Amino acid sequence: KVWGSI
Amino acid sequence: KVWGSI
Amino acid sequence: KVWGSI
Amino acid sequence: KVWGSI
Amino acid sequence: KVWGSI
Amino acid sequence: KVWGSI
Amino acid sequence: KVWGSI
Amino acid sequence: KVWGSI
Repeated sequence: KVWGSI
Repeated sequence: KVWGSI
Repeated sequence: KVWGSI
Repeated sequence: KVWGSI
Repeated sequence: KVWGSI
Repeated sequence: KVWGSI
Repeated sequence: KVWGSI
Repeated sequence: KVWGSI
């Protein structure tokens, strides 16, 4: 699982 | 920007 | 910026 | 598990 | 589950 | 901004 | 679980 | 800002 918010 | 892979 | 990998 | 917020 | 609000 | 992952 | 608020 | 991880 990988996620990002920028 | 948001994204995810699972 | 926030991100995580698990 | 790794994560970061900056 | 992942969530966010901006 | 608020975020979370579970 | 990880959470944050900015 | 507040953050946590459990």
